[PDB]
Amino acid sequence: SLLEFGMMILGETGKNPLTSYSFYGCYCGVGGKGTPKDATDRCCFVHDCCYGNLPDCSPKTDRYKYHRENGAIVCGKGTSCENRICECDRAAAICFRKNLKTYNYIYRNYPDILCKEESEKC
Amino acid sequence: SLLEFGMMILGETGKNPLTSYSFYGCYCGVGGKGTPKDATDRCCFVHDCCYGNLPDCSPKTDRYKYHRENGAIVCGKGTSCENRICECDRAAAICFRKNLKTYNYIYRNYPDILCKEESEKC
Repeated sequence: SLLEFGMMILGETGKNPLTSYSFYGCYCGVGGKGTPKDATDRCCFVHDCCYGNLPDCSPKTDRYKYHRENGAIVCGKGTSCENRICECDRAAAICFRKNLKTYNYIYRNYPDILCKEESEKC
Repeated sequence: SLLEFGMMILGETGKNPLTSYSFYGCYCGVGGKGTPKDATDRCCFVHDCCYGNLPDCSPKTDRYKYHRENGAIVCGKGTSCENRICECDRAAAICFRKNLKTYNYIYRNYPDILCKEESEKC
């Protein structure tokens, strides 16, 4: 669920997701459209796609367990939905971490009106 | 949404909600029933009630903003749903903080089969 996702982002990036990953670019936040602005933004696009591919599940609300093994996120053994939701979240948290090096504060609060390109298909 | 709720619990208690508040007692976790075991557990019962009183809203998934003023949680100015959802979450995070003094690890992983009393009404 989004509870686990927030904690995973914090744990993997060191950043509060509410201040770094909730109103960023065209995709990191509510209502994604247009072309992702950069690699971080593309992480959000891909995560949206990953959730959209699970119409048989409830990715935002289905709780799951995870832990770490040798510093890395390992999803718990849950239902098939929990497993797939957890892997979406894990991939995104890792993506954010790998792309910290090009994170740009200038894309915070980027207005959706300028996300004006034909929205990328998953 | 649950993303903000997790961050609020962490910020107010200092504890990871996934390890302290996700499988505790009869109510802190999935599927609440029976009598709350203690004050912390009752926080979870009350939060469940608070969400249940918002059938016109989507408390687990509707994102909202909050910040702090003089160290205390202040909900952002959002829709009426966002405002009410945020206040449910704020009350619960504060409740957990106020009741840290009686938190008991013995109630972690408490089995739902023993939450066997007629479930308390909101």
